[PDB]
Amino acid sequence: SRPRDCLDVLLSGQQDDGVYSVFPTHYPAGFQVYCDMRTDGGGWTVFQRREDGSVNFFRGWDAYRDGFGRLTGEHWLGLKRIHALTTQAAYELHVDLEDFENGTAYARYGSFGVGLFSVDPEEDGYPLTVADYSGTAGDSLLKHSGMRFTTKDRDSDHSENNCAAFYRGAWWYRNCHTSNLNGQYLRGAHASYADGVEWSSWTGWQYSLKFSEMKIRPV
Amino acid sequence: SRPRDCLDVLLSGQQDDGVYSVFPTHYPAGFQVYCDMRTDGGGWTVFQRREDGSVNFFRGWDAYRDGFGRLTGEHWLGLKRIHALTTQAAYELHVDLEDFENGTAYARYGSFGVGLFSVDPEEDGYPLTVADYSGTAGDSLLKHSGMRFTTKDRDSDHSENNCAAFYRGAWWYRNCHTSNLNGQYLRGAHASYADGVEWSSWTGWQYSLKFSEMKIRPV
Amino acid sequence: SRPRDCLDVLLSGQQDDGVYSVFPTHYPAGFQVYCDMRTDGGGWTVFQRREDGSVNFFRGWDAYRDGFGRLTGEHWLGLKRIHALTTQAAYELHVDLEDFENGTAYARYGSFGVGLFSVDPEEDGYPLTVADYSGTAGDSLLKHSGMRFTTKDRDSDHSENNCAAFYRGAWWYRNCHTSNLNGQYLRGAHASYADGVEWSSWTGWQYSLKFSEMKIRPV
Amino acid sequence: SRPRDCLDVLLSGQQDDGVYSVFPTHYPAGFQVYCDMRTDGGGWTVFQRREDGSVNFFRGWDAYRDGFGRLTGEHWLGLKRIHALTTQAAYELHVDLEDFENGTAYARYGSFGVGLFSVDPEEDGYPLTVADYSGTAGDSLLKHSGMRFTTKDRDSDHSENNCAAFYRGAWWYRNCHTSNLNGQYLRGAHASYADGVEWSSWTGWQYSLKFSEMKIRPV
Ligand SMILES: *[C@@H]1O[C@H](CO[C@@H]2O[C@@H](C)[C@@H](O)[C@@H](O)[C@@H]2O)[C@@H](O[C@@H]2O[C@H](CO)[C@@H](O)[C@H](O)[C@H]2NC(C)=O)[C@H](O[C@@H]2O[C@@H](C)[C@@H](O)[C@@H](O)[C@@H]2O)[C@H]1NC(C)=O
Ligand SMILES: *[C@@H]1O[C@H](CO[C@@H]2O[C@@H](C)[C@@H](O)[C@@H](O)[C@@H]2O)[C@@H](O[C@@H]2O[C@H](CO)[C@@H](O)[C@H](O)[C@H]2NC(C)=O)[C@H](O[C@@H]2O[C@@H](C)[C@@H](O)[C@@H](O)[C@@H]2O)[C@H]1NC(C)=O
Ligand SMILES: *[C@@H]1O[C@H](CO[C@@H]2O[C@@H](C)[C@@H](O)[C@@H](O)[C@@H]2O)[C@@H](O[C@@H]2O[C@H](CO)[C@@H](O)[C@H](O)[C@H]2NC(C)=O)[C@H](O[C@@H]2O[C@@H](C)[C@@H](O)[C@@H](O)[C@@H]2O)[C@H]1NC(C)=O
Ligand SMILES: *[C@@H]1O[C@H](CO[C@@H]2O[C@@H](C)[C@@H](O)[C@@H](O)[C@@H]2O)[C@@H](O[C@@H]2O[C@H](CO)[C@@H](O)[C@H](O)[C@H]2NC(C)=O)[C@H](O[C@@H]2O[C@@H](C)[C@@H](O)[C@@H](O)[C@@H]2O)[C@H]1NC(C)=O
Ligand SMILES: CC(=O)N[C@@H]1[C@@H](O)[C@H](O)[C@@H](CO)O[C@H]1O
Ligand SMILES: CC(=O)N[C@@H]1[C@@H](O)[C@H](O)[C@@H](CO)O[C@H]1O
Ligand SMILES: CC(=O)N[C@@H]1[C@@H](O)[C@H](O)[C@@H](CO)O[C@H]1O
Ligand SMILES: CC(=O)N[C@@H]1[C@@H](O)[C@H](O)[C@@H](CO)O[C@H]1O
Ligand SMILES: [Ca+2]
Ligand SMILES: [Ca+2]
Ligand SMILES: [Ca+2]
Ligand SMILES: [Ca+2]
Repeated sequence: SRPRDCLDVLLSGQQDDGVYSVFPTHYPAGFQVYCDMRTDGGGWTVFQRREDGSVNFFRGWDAYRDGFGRLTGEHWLGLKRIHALTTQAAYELHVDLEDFENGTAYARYGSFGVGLFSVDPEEDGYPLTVADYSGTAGDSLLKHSGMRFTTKDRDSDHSENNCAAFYRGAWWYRNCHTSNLNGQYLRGAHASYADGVEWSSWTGWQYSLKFSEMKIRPV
Repeated sequence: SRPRDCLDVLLSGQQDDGVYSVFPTHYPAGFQVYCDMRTDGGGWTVFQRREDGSVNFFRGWDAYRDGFGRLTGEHWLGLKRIHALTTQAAYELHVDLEDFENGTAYARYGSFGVGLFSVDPEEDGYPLTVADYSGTAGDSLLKHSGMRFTTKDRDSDHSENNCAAFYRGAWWYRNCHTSNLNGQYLRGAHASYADGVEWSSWTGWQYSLKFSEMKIRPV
Repeated sequence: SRPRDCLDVLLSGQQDDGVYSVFPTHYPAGFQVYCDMRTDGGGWTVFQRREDGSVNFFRGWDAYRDGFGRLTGEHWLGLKRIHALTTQAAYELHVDLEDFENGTAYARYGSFGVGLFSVDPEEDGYPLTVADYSGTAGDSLLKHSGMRFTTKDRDSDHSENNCAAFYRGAWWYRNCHTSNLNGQYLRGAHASYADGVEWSSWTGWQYSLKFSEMKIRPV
Repeated sequence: SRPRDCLDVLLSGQQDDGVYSVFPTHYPAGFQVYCDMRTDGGGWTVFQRREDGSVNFFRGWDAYRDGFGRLTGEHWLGLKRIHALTTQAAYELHVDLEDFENGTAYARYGSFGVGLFSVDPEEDGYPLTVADYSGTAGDSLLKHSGMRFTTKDRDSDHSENNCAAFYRGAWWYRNCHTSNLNGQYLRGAHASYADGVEWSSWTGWQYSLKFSEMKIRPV
């Protein structure tokens, strides 16, 4: 009837990958999401995908809050939706990654949320909660724990510069990053420093990944 | 109780043409619509009517998003409402047309939607999905499939010009149109090129129709 | 549980005059209103009161849309709330009036609504539907039927002037009025022409009433 | 299922202090609050906490309306949420206070609300209802009864000055205050007059408290 996330959709008997309506506790109008019903038994709610560089990710605060792109392709679900999902239960984060040779790796975090205790999560800058790494890609996110979300037009980072302008993305930047999955789609090895779709622990600072998917499931 | 569209209203036992409350999945406050309970067994939700040129259709982005006119007369329901309806199920589109001699034709499309997989359908420009033509008016819409919605103040078309300014309407313009049902109410044959209530496949580029109704029903 | 108006509140077993929560069809968050449980058997939803000139009624479009004052005193409920109430069923309007000698009269209208078929009732200017007068005050509203709502900062009247600026109120002005219950609280007989709390059919153009209440009940 | 406040959460069988979802009558999307399940049997909804001066409370109208800080630390829940809570039932207010020596006192008010009968509580300035004092801190709030909320950028006080600018806080200021719990975190005794976290009846005009919590429970 009113699944709160893709795990409710899966447990209701929908086994196919695709677009479904979900209805978080504090977002009762609901919205549509892409559900991954295959990974480790399925029930993952996607909030980010890169796969071909068809969508501009170098967007400002309003676009990162509200979301952009298409559920069937490259997209960012919107921090207001990711907040609505991650505050309603205890969620884990799965990150799938692919290089241009179709090599793959993943990073799993047993704890993930954005603006979890923020009265105004937008004003508070949708700060990241992340813990408990396992996987094959290595950890490129724990160093971002506690950081606010920074865009080219809204600086809340630990740099004297704007990390988002500098590394051409949008992220929970410190000074500045170990990961940059909202970076420019630079298509593999690049001379420029750390300004592509980067996961430093797997492919370092000068390799823009082919594919990323960031997705959540209740623990 | 809470019909999601005019077909739910009809199947609940309301057989009369008129104004009813509907409550789409992701628009739970609901809104009122004109229901056509006669055409091909009935249950059509109207989202556009022209009949007398009493309402200005040469409106900007905000008016096309939010809707204008009156449900009992000339109106545009609003792309935010048409998105809310067409994302909740698989809908067909019916287009009724009339000339100034009370001649009539129709176009049916077995698939229709706006911003179907858009995370932010407004920013994405409420792009048209349309397929599977049958009817008597000929096809004047399939060539618009995949196009974003363009207004005089928001250009997302495939022209070096603004198609909306140029053809004095608001539509899923390419370069520029085969149909222009939101065009100026020019009252039949006109010298100006393709800037009236046009359905090119039926009455060509220099004839502004008397009546149009665009309406949807689940398949 | 969820009364849609003061008549639902009365029929649920609440007999006392006062402030209650109501939940109109298309305003499901609900809001509070003053219920008149005495007049002609009770169940009237108040949307306007004048009684002492403590509240400024010479307000702009946003205040008339959103409402102002206090439910227990002088107030205007807001055209967005009056629209939400009058579109959910067929309502009658009761107008109670008092002069400074505690003389009283009433006007009843068997049909009343604002923006009844408007797709965007705000843009359409919350046009008045009113019919079927009876009472003791005489008819000072039927001549306003079909008129849009005009404020000092939003002119939709049939005057070359702004009727709202000119008669220091906010109303469904034609050219200009027979009634002006949102006029200045001028306290009885005044030299200035028709710019007080006027009901012309009862006390003419140069008498600002002590008390007005405008209230609705389903028929 | 849908507790309206922390007392519903407690009576549903949740005995632990912490963050819970509540769903007020006229705010059905709901929001999260910190519940005090210990004080005088428990079931208190927190709307204000000071404890360490980590959060700036010298904020404007929008921040006081919308809320700021974190539920687990220093925060202000937002006047739009406090209105939604205090209009749904008859609430009492509990104020806990601590000095820098870990000395403690409390003030209890048997009646508390903000914008209780306001049609537009924001425009009306979220005016305070408070009555019926008991406790150990003395009364520093009854003199504020009937006052609108004043911020540095929105003056509704009884001073020729802006009390909020002058006493570096945000409060239901008269001319100007006996309490200032949204004042600067000045850390105990200060030379400056009445511009810290003040409760004048307990620690006078020149002592900024260590800890304050303002919280409500239905009577
Ligand atoms: C890399 O993988 C791409 C995705 O292919 C799918 O996933 C693979 C892991 C595997 O399961 C495969 O069977 C799947 O089809 C490939 O693109 C796909 O290629 C197939 C033809 O084999 C084509 O029909 C699909 O449409 C296409 N998918 C997409 C999203 O483009 C890549 O294949 C290369 O590029 C293709 C466009 C095609 O030209 C093919 O001949 C190429 O090998 C895989 N390789 C690389 C280096 O990108
Ligand atoms: C064209 O059709 C208009 C709509 O008429 C209705 O639909 C028709 C298909 C048919 O079913 C008819 O019986 C319906 O009444 C006509 O306008 C209507 O005319 C009738 C009188 O016959 C009148 O009472 C209606 O109010 C009127 N409706 C509207 C919406 O105006 C046209 O009739 C012409 O114009 C009329 C205003 C009237 O003056 C009549 O004598 C005219 O023939 C039809 N013809 C044309 C060329 O427009
Ligand atoms: C006009 O009526 C006012 C309202 O009084 C109530 O309604 C009447 C129709 C009647 O049912 C009466 O019993 C009600 O009390 C009067 O004001 C009220 O006066 C009473 C004292 O009789 C007082 O206790 C109320 O608080 C007061 N109400 C309000 C809203 O002010 C008027 O009375 C005059 O003004 C009063 C303030 C008081 O001073 C009294 O002596 C005056 O006669 C009525 N007369 C006029 C000319 O205004
Ligand atoms: C004042 O009280 C602070 C809060 O302590 C808790 O509440 C007390 C009423 C009591 O129930 C106590 O058992 C609780 O722990 C103290 O801070 C706490 O101190 C403890 C060590 O005793 C420490 O483990 C806690 O993390 C700490 N809490 C917080 C919120 O900081 C104050 O203790 C002083 O400051 C501490 C940081 C620590 O250094 C301690 O040695 C100090 O005595 C209490 N005293 C004062 C003057 O502030
Ligand atoms: C992309 C980025 O922030 N890179 C590095 C950071 O990882 C490194 O630890 C630091 C050394 O001081 O220099 C930063 O520029
Ligand atoms: C209204 C409109 O866009 N008309 C035509 C289009 O249908 C035609 O195919 C093209 C030829 O290049 O010229 C455009 O102006
Ligand atoms: C307040 C107002 O509009 N008054 C009158 C109107 O009632 C009258 O019929 C008309 C005569 O032309 O003159 C208007 O000014
Ligand atoms: C902080 C504040 O408003 N303090 C005092 C007030 O309590 C006092 O009664 C008044 C004397 O006139 O002077 C004000 O400044
Ligand atoms: Ca910076
Ligand atoms: Ca163009
Ligand atoms: Ca005018
Ligand atoms: Ca002042």
